[PDB]
Amino acid sequence: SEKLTFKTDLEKLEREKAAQIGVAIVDPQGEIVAGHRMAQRFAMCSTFKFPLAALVFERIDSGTERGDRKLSYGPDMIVEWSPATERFLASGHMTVLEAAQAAVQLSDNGATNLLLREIGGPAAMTQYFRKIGDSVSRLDRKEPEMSDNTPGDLRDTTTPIAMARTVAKVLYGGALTSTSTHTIERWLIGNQTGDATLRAGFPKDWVVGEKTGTCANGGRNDIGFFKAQERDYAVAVYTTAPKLSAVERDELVASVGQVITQLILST
Ligand SMILES: *C(=O)[C@H]([C@@H](C)O)[C@H]1CC(SCCNC=N)=C(C(=O)O)N1
Ligand code: NA
Repeated sequence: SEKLTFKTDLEKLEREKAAQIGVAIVDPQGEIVAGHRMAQRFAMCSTFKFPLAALVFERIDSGTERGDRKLSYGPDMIVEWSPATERFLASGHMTVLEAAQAAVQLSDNGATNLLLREIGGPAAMTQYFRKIGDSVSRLDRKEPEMSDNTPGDLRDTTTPIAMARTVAKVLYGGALTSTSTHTIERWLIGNQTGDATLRAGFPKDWVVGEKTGTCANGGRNDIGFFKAQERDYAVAVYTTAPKLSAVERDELVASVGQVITQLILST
Protein backbone atom coordinates (compact mmCIF):
# COMPACT_ATOMS: atom_id res chain seq x y z
CA SER A 1 0.00 0.00 0.00
CA GLU A 2 1.47 3.31 -1.11
CA LYS A 3 -0.55 5.20 1.51
CA LEU A 4 0.72 2.84 4.20
CA THR A 5 4.29 3.56 3.07
CA PHE A 6 3.49 7.27 3.28
CA LYS A 7 2.15 6.91 6.82
CA THR A 8 5.03 4.68 7.92
CA ASP A 9 7.66 7.03 6.51
CA LEU A 10 6.13 10.09 8.17
CA GLU A 11 5.97 8.24 11.48
CA LYS A 12 9.63 7.24 11.15
CA LEU A 13 10.54 10.92 10.67
CA GLU A 14 8.42 11.83 13.69
CA ARG A 15 10.05 9.25 15.89
CA GLU A 16 13.64 9.96 14.80
CA LYS A 17 13.36 13.76 14.85
CA ALA A 18 11.10 13.96 17.94
CA ALA A 19 8.61 15.80 15.77
CA GLN A 20 4.94 16.09 14.94
CA ILE A 21 4.11 16.26 11.26
CA GLY A 22 0.72 17.36 9.99
CA VAL A 23 0.02 16.93 6.28
CA ALA A 24 -2.98 17.20 4.01
CA ILE A 25 -3.03 16.80 0.23
CA VAL A 26 -6.29 17.51 -1.58
CA ASP A 27 -7.45 17.63 -5.19
CA PRO A 28 -8.80 20.84 -6.77
CA GLN A 29 -12.27 20.15 -5.37
CA GLY A 30 -10.95 19.63 -1.84
CA GLU A 31 -11.22 15.86 -1.86
CA ILE A 32 -8.62 14.13 0.32
CA VAL A 33 -5.71 12.41 -1.38
CA ALA A 34 -3.72 11.66 1.76
CA GLY A 35 -2.81 13.09 5.10
CA HIS A 36 -1.34 12.70 8.55
CA ARG A 37 -2.57 14.33 11.77
CA MET A 38 -4.71 16.18 9.29
CA ALA A 39 -7.24 17.58 11.78
CA GLN A 40 -4.79 18.31 14.57
CA ARG A 41 -4.43 22.06 15.21
CA PHE A 42 -1.05 23.71 14.51
CA ALA A 43 0.05 27.34 14.69
CA MET A 44 -0.29 28.98 11.26
CA CYS A 45 2.55 31.39 11.77
CA SER A 46 3.48 33.08 8.48
CA THR A 47 1.43 30.69 6.36
CA PHE A 48 -1.64 32.90 6.93
CA LYS A 49 -0.06 35.52 4.69
CA PHE A 50 -1.21 33.53 1.65
CA PRO A 51 -4.89 33.65 2.75
CA LEU A 52 -4.33 37.35 3.62
CA ALA A 53 -3.20 38.03 0.08
CA ALA A 54 -6.25 36.10 -1.19
CA LEU A 55 -8.49 38.38 0.92
CA VAL A 56 -6.75 41.41 -0.57
CA PHE A 57 -7.21 40.07 -4.11
CA GLU A 58 -10.88 39.34 -3.42
CA ARG A 59 -11.36 42.96 -2.38
CA ILE A 60 -9.46 44.18 -5.44
CA ASP A 61 -11.63 41.91 -7.66
CA SER A 62 -14.79 43.21 -6.02
CA GLY A 63 -13.75 46.87 -6.08
CA THR A 64 -13.69 47.45 -2.30
CA GLU A 65 -9.90 47.84 -2.45
CA ARG A 66 -7.51 49.27 -5.06
CA GLY A 67 -4.19 47.57 -5.79
CA ASP A 68 -2.35 50.82 -6.30
CA ARG A 69 -3.66 52.54 -3.18
CA LYS A 70 -0.78 53.96 -1.15
CA LEU A 71 -0.55 52.81 2.47
CA SER A 72 1.41 55.34 4.50
CA TYR A 73 3.43 54.41 7.54
CA GLY A 74 6.23 55.40 9.87
CA PRO A 75 8.94 53.48 11.74
CA ASP A 76 6.29 52.18 14.20
CA MET A 77 5.38 49.61 11.58
CA ILE A 78 8.85 48.08 11.41
CA VAL A 79 8.90 44.85 13.40
CA GLU A 80 11.24 41.86 13.26
CA TRP A 81 11.78 40.60 9.70
CA SER A 82 10.45 43.52 7.69
CA PRO A 83 12.97 43.82 4.81
CA ALA A 84 10.78 45.50 2.17
CA THR A 85 8.96 47.70 4.71
CA GLU A 86 12.34 48.95 5.89
CA ARG A 87 13.47 49.72 2.32
CA PHE A 88 10.27 51.65 1.52
CA LEU A 89 10.21 53.47 4.88
CA ALA A 90 11.93 56.67 3.66
CA SER A 91 9.49 56.91 0.73
CA GLY A 92 6.69 56.82 3.30
CA HIS A 93 4.38 54.17 1.83
CA MET A 94 3.86 50.90 0.08
CA THR A 95 0.92 50.20 -2.20
CA VAL A 96 -1.59 47.51 -1.32
CA LEU A 97 -0.08 45.29 -4.04
CA GLU A 98 3.55 45.98 -3.05
CA ALA A 99 2.73 45.12 0.55
CA ALA A 100 0.88 41.95 -0.41
CA GLN A 101 3.71 40.76 -2.63
CA ALA A 102 6.27 41.40 0.12
CA ALA A 103 4.09 39.54 2.62
CA VAL A 104 3.84 36.52 0.32
CA GLN A 105 7.33 36.43 -1.19
CA LEU A 106 9.53 37.71 1.62
CA SER A 107 7.24 36.93 4.56
CA ASP A 108 7.59 40.63 5.46
CA ASN A 109 5.94 41.17 8.85
CA GLY A 110 5.62 44.93 8.62
CA ALA A 111 3.93 44.61 5.24
CA THR A 112 1.58 41.99 6.65
CA ASN A 113 0.65 44.24 9.57
CA LEU A 114 0.15 47.18 7.20
CA LEU A 115 -2.43 45.12 5.29
CA LEU A 116 -4.02 43.89 8.53
CA ARG A 117 -4.40 47.54 9.68
CA GLU A 118 -6.20 48.20 6.39
CA ILE A 119 -8.54 45.25 5.89
CA GLY A 120 -10.04 45.15 9.40
CA GLY A 121 -7.52 43.26 11.54
CA PRO A 122 -7.46 39.64 12.76
CA ALA A 123 -11.25 39.65 13.09
CA ALA A 124 -11.54 40.48 9.37
CA MET A 125 -9.01 37.81 8.40
CA THR A 126 -11.01 35.27 10.38
CA GLN A 127 -14.25 36.43 8.72
CA TYR A 128 -12.69 35.80 5.31
CA PHE A 129 -11.84 32.22 6.32
CA ARG A 130 -15.49 31.71 7.35
CA LYS A 131 -16.73 33.28 4.12
CA ILE A 132 -14.81 30.82 1.92
CA GLY A 133 -16.03 27.84 3.94
CA ASP A 134 -13.19 27.44 6.45
CA SER A 135 -14.65 27.19 9.97
CA VAL A 136 -11.37 26.10 11.54
CA SER A 137 -8.62 28.61 10.72
CA ARG A 138 -8.44 31.65 13.00
CA LEU A 139 -6.24 34.72 13.25
CA ASP A 140 -6.26 36.40 16.66
CA ARG A 141 -3.10 38.55 16.67
CA LYS A 142 -0.79 40.51 14.37
CA GLU A 143 2.88 39.70 13.70
CA PRO A 144 5.12 38.66 15.25
CA GLU A 145 3.15 37.71 18.40
CA MET A 146 0.76 35.50 16.42
CA SER A 147 3.74 33.16 15.91
CA ASP A 148 4.37 32.62 19.65
CA ASN A 149 3.09 29.04 19.30
CA THR A 150 2.52 28.46 23.01
CA PRO A 151 1.81 24.72 23.43
CA GLY A 152 -1.91 24.04 23.55
CA ASP A 153 -2.93 27.57 22.49
CA LEU A 154 -5.74 27.53 19.92
CA ARG A 155 -5.21 31.17 18.95
CA ASP A 156 -3.76 31.68 15.49
CA THR A 157 -4.16 28.03 14.48
CA THR A 158 -5.42 25.98 11.57
CA THR A 159 -5.41 22.29 10.69
CA PRO A 160 -3.60 20.77 7.72
CA ILE A 161 -6.89 19.72 6.10
CA ALA A 162 -8.67 23.04 6.69
CA MET A 163 -5.73 24.95 5.24
CA ALA A 164 -5.25 22.62 2.26
CA ARG A 165 -8.95 23.01 1.46
CA THR A 166 -8.65 26.79 1.79
CA VAL A 167 -5.74 26.73 -0.65
CA ALA A 168 -7.78 24.65 -3.09
CA LYS A 169 -10.74 27.04 -2.75
CA VAL A 170 -8.56 30.08 -3.43
CA LEU A 171 -6.69 28.59 -6.39
CA TYR A 172 -9.17 26.19 -7.99
CA GLY A 173 -12.58 26.89 -6.47
CA GLY A 174 -13.30 30.25 -8.05
CA ALA A 175 -12.63 32.48 -5.05
CA LEU A 176 -10.66 34.86 -7.30
CA THR A 177 -10.93 36.07 -10.89
CA SER A 178 -8.77 34.29 -13.46
CA THR A 179 -6.34 37.23 -13.48
CA SER A 180 -5.98 37.38 -9.70
CA THR A 181 -5.70 33.60 -9.46
CA HIS A 182 -2.88 33.59 -12.00
CA THR A 183 -1.10 36.44 -10.20
CA ILE A 184 -1.20 34.82 -6.76
CA GLU A 185 0.03 31.56 -8.27
CA ARG A 186 2.98 33.33 -9.87
CA TRP A 187 3.74 35.01 -6.54
CA LEU A 188 3.77 31.61 -4.81
CA ILE A 189 6.04 30.12 -7.46
CA GLY A 190 8.39 33.07 -7.10
CA ASN A 191 8.42 32.94 -3.27
CA GLN A 192 11.93 33.73 -2.02
CA THR A 193 11.76 31.94 1.34
CA GLY A 194 11.02 28.33 0.43
CA ASP A 195 14.10 27.11 -1.46
CA ALA A 196 15.13 24.69 1.30
CA THR A 197 11.71 23.47 2.43
CA LEU A 198 8.87 21.61 0.70
CA ARG A 199 9.84 22.43 -2.89
CA ALA A 200 13.37 21.13 -2.25
CA GLY A 201 11.77 17.69 -1.87
CA PHE A 202 9.66 17.74 -5.05
CA PRO A 203 10.69 16.70 -8.61
CA LYS A 204 12.29 19.55 -10.52
CA ASP A 205 9.67 19.40 -13.30
CA TRP A 206 6.68 19.89 -10.97
CA VAL A 207 5.24 23.40 -10.91
CA VAL A 208 5.21 24.28 -7.21
CA GLY A 209 4.23 27.44 -5.35
CA GLU A 210 4.22 27.82 -1.59
CA LYS A 211 4.25 29.99 1.51
CA THR A 212 6.51 29.12 4.45
CA GLY A 213 6.29 29.72 8.16
CA THR A 214 8.66 29.54 11.11
CA CYS A 215 7.20 29.66 14.63
CA ALA A 216 8.70 29.70 18.10
CA ASN A 217 8.86 26.35 19.90
CA GLY A 218 10.05 24.57 16.78
CA GLY A 219 7.32 25.29 14.24
CA ARG A 220 8.17 24.96 10.55
CA ASN A 221 5.41 25.04 7.96
CA ASP A 222 4.85 25.19 4.21
CA ILE A 223 1.54 25.41 2.30
CA GLY A 224 0.75 25.78 -1.39
CA PHE A 225 0.12 23.87 -4.57
CA PHE A 226 1.88 21.56 -6.96
CA LYS A 227 1.16 20.39 -10.47
CA ALA A 228 2.49 16.93 -11.20
CA GLN A 229 2.29 16.89 -14.97
CA GLU A 230 -1.35 17.82 -15.65
CA ARG A 231 -2.65 17.05 -12.16
CA ASP A 232 -3.16 19.89 -9.69
CA TYR A 233 -2.97 19.42 -5.91
CA ALA A 234 -3.23 21.67 -2.86
CA VAL A 235 -1.01 20.82 0.12
CA ALA A 236 -0.47 21.96 3.69
CA VAL A 237 2.42 20.84 5.89
CA TYR A 238 2.71 21.89 9.52
CA THR A 239 5.56 20.58 11.69
CA THR A 240 6.74 20.97 15.26
CA ALA A 241 10.28 19.85 16.10
CA PRO A 242 11.60 21.62 19.21
CA LYS A 243 14.83 19.57 19.38
CA LEU A 244 16.03 20.25 15.84
CA SER A 245 18.19 23.15 14.70
CA ALA A 246 16.74 25.60 12.16
CA VAL A 247 18.63 23.92 9.28
CA GLU A 248 17.35 20.51 10.39
CA ARG A 249 13.77 21.77 10.48
CA ASP A 250 14.18 22.92 6.87
CA GLU A 251 15.49 19.48 6.01
CA LEU A 252 12.56 17.85 7.82
CA VAL A 253 10.07 19.70 5.64
CA ALA A 254 12.05 18.81 2.50
CA SER A 255 11.93 15.18 3.67
CA VAL A 256 8.15 15.45 3.96
CA GLY A 257 8.20 16.72 0.39
CA GLN A 258 10.01 13.54 -0.67
CA VAL A 259 7.47 11.36 1.15
CA ILE A 260 4.65 13.19 -0.63
CA THR A 261 6.45 12.75 -3.96
CA GLN A 262 6.90 9.01 -3.43
CA LEU A 263 3.17 8.69 -2.85
CA ILE A 264 2.12 10.77 -5.87
CA LEU A 265 4.57 9.05 -8.26
CA SER A 266 3.77 5.52 -7.11
CA THR A 267 -0.02 5.95 -7.28
C1 LIG B 1 6.50 33.58 9.88
O1 LIG B 1 6.31 32.41 10.19
C2 LIG B 1 7.69 34.33 10.42
C3 LIG B 1 7.19 35.58 11.12
C4 LIG B 1 6.24 35.10 12.18
O2 LIG B 1 8.30 36.27 11.72
C5 LIG B 1 8.53 34.80 9.27
C6 LIG B 1 10.02 34.67 9.59
C7 LIG B 1 10.41 33.56 8.67
S1 LIG B 1 11.97 32.99 8.61
C8 LIG B 1 12.90 34.20 9.51
C9 LIG B 1 13.98 34.75 8.59
N1 LIG B 1 13.30 34.93 7.32
C10 LIG B 1 13.95 34.93 6.24
N2 LIG B 1 15.20 34.77 6.25
C11 LIG B 1 9.36 33.15 7.96
C12 LIG B 1 9.26 32.07 7.00
O3 LIG B 1 8.49 32.26 6.03
O4 LIG B 1 9.91 31.00 7.15
N3 LIG B 1 8.29 33.87 8.21
NA1 NA C 1 5.60 55.79 13.63
